[PDB]
Amino acid sequence: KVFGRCELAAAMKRHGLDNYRGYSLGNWVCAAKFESNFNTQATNRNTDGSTDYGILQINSRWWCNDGRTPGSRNLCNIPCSALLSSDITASVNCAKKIVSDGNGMNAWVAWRNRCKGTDVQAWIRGCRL
Ligand SMILES: [Au+]
Ligand SMILES: [Au+]
Ligand SMILES: [Au+]
Ligand code: NA
Repeated sequence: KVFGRCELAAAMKRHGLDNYRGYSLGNWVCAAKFESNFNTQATNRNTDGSTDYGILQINSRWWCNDGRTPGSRNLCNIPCSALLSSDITASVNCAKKIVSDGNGMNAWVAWRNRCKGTDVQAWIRGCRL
């Protein structure tokens, strides 16, 4: 599923991300944009052999089991395949654990480089929420 901007903002808002650990909805939507281009099916291999999965590009090194990332954790207790659903529940619920980690949204390289300290509110303007 490739979500529209306001469509993802609404779905993220429902699943409890709006100002979750202090990050406004616009951060999460900006994060999704630059991580996955709003595509629930997005996969990208990292240089270390791990893979990032789904709309928020959750990494196999720590958070999910994909059965080809040796010596890695599954801190969200899920198959990485669950993160590629058109239903974002699992991605959202695993992102909540990630962002609570104590590094906050800095764990998303695209958020830090492209969203952090920008006008993230632009990512929800004109959306009904
Ligand atoms: Au959720
Ligand atoms: Au994020
Ligand atoms: Au959803
Ligand atoms: Na893993």
